[PDB]
Amino acid sequence: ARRFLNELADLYGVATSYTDYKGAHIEVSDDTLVKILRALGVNLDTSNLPNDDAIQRQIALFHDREFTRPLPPSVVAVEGDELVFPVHVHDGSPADVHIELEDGTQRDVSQVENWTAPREIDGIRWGEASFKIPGDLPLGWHKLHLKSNERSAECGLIITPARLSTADKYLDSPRSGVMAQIYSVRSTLSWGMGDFNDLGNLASVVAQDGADFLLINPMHAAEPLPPTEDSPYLPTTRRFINPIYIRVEDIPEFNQLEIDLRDDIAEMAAEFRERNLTSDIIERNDVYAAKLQVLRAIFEMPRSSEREANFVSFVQREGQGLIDFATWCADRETAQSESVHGTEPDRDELTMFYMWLQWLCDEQLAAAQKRAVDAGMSIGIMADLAVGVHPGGADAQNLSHVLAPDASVGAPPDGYNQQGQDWSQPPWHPVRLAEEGYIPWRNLLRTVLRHSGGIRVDHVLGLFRLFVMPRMQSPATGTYIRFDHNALVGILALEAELAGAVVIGEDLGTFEPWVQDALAQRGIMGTSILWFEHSPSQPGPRRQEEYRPLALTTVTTHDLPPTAGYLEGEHIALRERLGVLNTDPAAELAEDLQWQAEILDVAASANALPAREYVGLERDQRGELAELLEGLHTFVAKTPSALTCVCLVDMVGEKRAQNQPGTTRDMYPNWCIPLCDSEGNSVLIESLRENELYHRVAKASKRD
Repeated sequence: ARRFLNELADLYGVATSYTDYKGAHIEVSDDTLVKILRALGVNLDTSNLPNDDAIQRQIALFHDREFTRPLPPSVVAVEGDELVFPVHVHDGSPADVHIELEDGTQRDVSQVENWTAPREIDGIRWGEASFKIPGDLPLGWHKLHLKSNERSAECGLIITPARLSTADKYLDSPRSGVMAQIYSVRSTLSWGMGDFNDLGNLASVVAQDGADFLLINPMHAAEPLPPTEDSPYLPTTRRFINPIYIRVEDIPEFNQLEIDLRDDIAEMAAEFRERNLTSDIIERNDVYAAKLQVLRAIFEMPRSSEREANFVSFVQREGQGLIDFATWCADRETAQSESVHGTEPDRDELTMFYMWLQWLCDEQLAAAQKRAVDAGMSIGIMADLAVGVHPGGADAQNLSHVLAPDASVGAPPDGYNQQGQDWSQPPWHPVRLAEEGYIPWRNLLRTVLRHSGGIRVDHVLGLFRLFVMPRMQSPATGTYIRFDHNALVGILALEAELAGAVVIGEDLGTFEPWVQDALAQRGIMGTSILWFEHSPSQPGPRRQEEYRPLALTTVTTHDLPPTAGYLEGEHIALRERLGVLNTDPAAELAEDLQWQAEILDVAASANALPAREYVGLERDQRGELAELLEGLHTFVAKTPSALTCVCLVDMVGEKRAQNQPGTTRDMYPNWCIPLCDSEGNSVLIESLRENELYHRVAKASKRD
């Protein structure tokens, strides 16, 4: 009887039907419901066919277990709300409740009316009471405490801001920034790929021409030794940072190594440095192995006592999660290596090494943000938060108690993707995460924001719900699981508000009004991408004045070809030569030209380009590359968007896509395309401001 399945699905927030991303109505199969419920910990028959009795028994156990929760898993409230919560105690025993604030201060709650009858459950009579929190608690991470004779309980009480302060700031004073894929941008001294030094250096360069932020790719740690993941969107953790970005020569203890070792290191550096001058695809693995070898040597060097106390202070701040990550790295290194007979690696010393790499990443990122802000950026580095983690990695082990690893995150079928998508990530368990007081979400966010002025949240709908499939199944067999958006969104806002940060939520698909509003009311910005935007009012491209104010607006993204390529049809040419367009190349080119023509006509109505009447012009008759770039940038600049973003790729005439979505690494070198100009020549950070194209695009993007 599906009625009982539906009832059980409802209690666990598992959707029993949905509309797919091509507008079809799907009723989720029984099989999918049972597998997703099991992935959430529900004990249903192993044959994946369960009795109506077994389902009815799990309904009753849910209600019973809810009735015996002494405190809620946790309690999350917006500042000012006198929120009412239930407490359950053995009937006739005390319900002594108080609050302990994050800073150690105690506060009181007040009892309010509760009409629920007591119930007898496993031989004990339980009652319910309601209490109300005060309406004037400060923002932060507090606790509720319950004492009932010798029984006690606690839960998180998390108070979240009504609205991000940066939202009104930028609405009133709109700014521009630059986006760069930092691994692909080299200086003369990079080891073949961009590093934290380059990060700070690049920020200081683009700040001189008016940029107020530098938006970058996710920097989350991947494998602790090569081989390593090219994609920044499948990291091993979303909290810790990838050591591959360390510039070894910037570590103060580097200079304590002996000169002969320094020369050997210089010999390694000089070889990677020649790669900086070529347009050859980026190779992380040998660069990483080489950096790790040198980091092993620097790790032997003794620290001055000020430096030692800094390191100790970092270790103290990061707590157990840092030790768990580092120990997982020590274990993975040990298992991959093949050590000598009679010799063991020292697990604790290895653990310490992986802790110390995180300290380095912290300090090099702090130095980069300090550089950005000292160069005049209002925001600075804007970090990007991937949606999730590799299913076999550090977080998947260390955070297993708050994940549902038998499910896999994805997307339902598309016109574009008829199989849907499987991203492979394990989802948060919606209840267990709340039982842990959302502390894993807090901790990843706080690290991501620590040396940033802003965060871009990939797949922001995931704060509300995720599309999941039983692991290893097709995405057609998936469904939605719902999360407590007040908790996930509220805590994103809280951590961002504490960090003085901007929040941008990638919101490309079109969801329910309530979801949009939940984000907008908190001051979370949307994302508008010129090539995808349609007028709400007219058929055709979005008009200048129709661009949303509470948004980040760009011309392009790291998932499209850069604008020099896109103008020439490279989105269609690249998809065709990879055999990932199955439609007629010529009919698509023609659709592309028509849509570009329409956009250039809207830009001309806004005076951003001359009104040449673009529909009907041949592709090569529309103006020079530089003029089209200037036009599209000016058009975006004079939208009412709080924030606009110039892609670094567009400043130098890059024609190569960084990533072709829906291709794999054997098809194209996704995430490995170094920054080159229109002639296929490498552009170093040192050269950026020598090129006329850079200055034209910068000027065209200026907002005051």
